[PDB]
Amino acid sequence: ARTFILWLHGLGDSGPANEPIQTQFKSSELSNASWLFPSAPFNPVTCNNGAVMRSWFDVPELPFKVGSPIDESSVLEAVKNVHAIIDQEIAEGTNPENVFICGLSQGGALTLASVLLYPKTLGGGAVLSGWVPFTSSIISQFPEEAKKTPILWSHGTDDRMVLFEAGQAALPFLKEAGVTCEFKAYPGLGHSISNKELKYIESWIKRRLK
Repeated sequence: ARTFILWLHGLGDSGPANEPIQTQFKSSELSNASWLFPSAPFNPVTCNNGAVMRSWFDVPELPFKVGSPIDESSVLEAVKNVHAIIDQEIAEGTNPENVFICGLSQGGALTLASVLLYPKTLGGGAVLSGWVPFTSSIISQFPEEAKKTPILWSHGTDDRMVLFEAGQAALPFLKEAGVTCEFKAYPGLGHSISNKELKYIESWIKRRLK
């Protein structure tokens, strides 16, 4: 069956820069999968004093701590673009439970928002070193089926760009929302992707495909 993996890059990065990630998923189950690595528009970014770069949504403050300010309206605009991608792939014949959304840092925050607001259950959302980009006021708007999408959250314990504490803060948020989240901490890892972290995501996607 057709598998679709949408990967969302982090702040200032691009889709093509991250496309080689797919070569790290060498299993026969995942080499069949269709990948998409979109690029965020060029936007001013508040944490960089308005400097323009590829950015999914405005980031008021980086490093991101528990309690850091967020721009909820801007995240919700970015979710619309992600949802258009997902809608198209499903309409073209892909089973929603074969759709996986992954992302790093800003892209992980967007992954979380996009999955939890999508009207259908998806295969899963993999957050790498992200943060929760809205407050608990949004939970009432999570569609019924979205709460059944599993989340795998990966975070380095030594991350000082998006504090590990901010990644841990997603867990009581997801529990309040009724969402199942596996949290995988990576000791000594900072704000980057490790191969062992990607290998675990692959195993998790394979298990979800069942």
